[PDB]
Amino acid sequence: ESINPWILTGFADAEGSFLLRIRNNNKSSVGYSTELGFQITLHNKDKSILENIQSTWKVGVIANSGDNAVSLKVTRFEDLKVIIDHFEKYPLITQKLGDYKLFKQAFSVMENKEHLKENGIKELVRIKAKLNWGLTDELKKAFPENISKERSLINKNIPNFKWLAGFTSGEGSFYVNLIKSKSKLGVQVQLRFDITQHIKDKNLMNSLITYLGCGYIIEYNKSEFSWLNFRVTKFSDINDKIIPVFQENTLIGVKLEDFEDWCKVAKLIEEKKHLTESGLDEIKKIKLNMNKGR
DNA sequence: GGGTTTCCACTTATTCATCATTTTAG
DNA sequence: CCTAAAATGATGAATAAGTGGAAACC
Ligand SMILES: [Ca+2]
Ligand SMILES: [Ca+2]
Ligand SMILES: [Cl-]
Repeated sequence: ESINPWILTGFADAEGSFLLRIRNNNKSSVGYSTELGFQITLHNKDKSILENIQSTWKVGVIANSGDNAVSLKVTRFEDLKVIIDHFEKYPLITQKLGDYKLFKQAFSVMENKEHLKENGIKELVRIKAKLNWGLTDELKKAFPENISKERSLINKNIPNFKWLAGFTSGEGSFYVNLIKSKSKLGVQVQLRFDITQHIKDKNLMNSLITYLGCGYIIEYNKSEFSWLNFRVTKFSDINDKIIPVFQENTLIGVKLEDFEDWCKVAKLIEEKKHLTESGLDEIKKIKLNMNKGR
């Protein structure tokens, strides 16, 4: 089941990461060795996702990242041409696009073997200064005259539902909310669909309302950090707008199981079973084995 | 063969995913 | 009164991003 290209790009927009290493080295002529590529680090439970991407691209290496995480790292230079070809045809739409554009400029440098010359390294430092978290303190000290062009902010729209499926497979969450009460059955079942993302992509998060015709944005905070949360709680919207989208565009990873259990609860709610004692017991049993409970 | 590339074990701060009670809407 | 929907209030950790060391390679 080779992963769909757009589903792969949506997943890369969520958990992808481009890397450009500029390491001190005595065994190098210009006194610096480099390493370029793209990586994905997931929990061990979704190692199959990495194995599928590796098999779909016929590129990349897989290794453990601790006792609870796996990573797909592709740094073989000629193998980076598969990455560029994919993202040229199926482009990223988050701020990570700016990181991919720098990753390409770095590829063009190393393809010419300029990274072996001094000016090539000065150019790669130029590019790395705007990539991800920027230059290290050691590099800043080694390149005090470094001057990089301004990095313009990204703003792209959701291309199709395949991308949304891939992005939701990484950032999404399907939740069965058991609103306790001193009522008849004592519990009100409420399905919830959440997508979380940093505020730096507020435009993309805000567009979800019009793209899916439902939901609302909630601003969250934690320490000095903050992020947005696209949420859907109206059952009719969940049953008619959210569920049909991810059934026609299949999710990947373990979250597909949580989505399938999520849909079974929707079927019982649609049939008014959530208002009966036995039906409520089934909703609970389903919730026990979802998400962290699986 | 020696500079360079590639792999592999390993680390870390926070943006994620996931959590649930309380309140309001209809 | 009864049920649905939203608002409120919360945090552990799977992420994104990075690093050390050296075998593989051309
Ligand atoms: Ca992300
Ligand atoms: Ca994820
Ligand atoms: Cl549309």
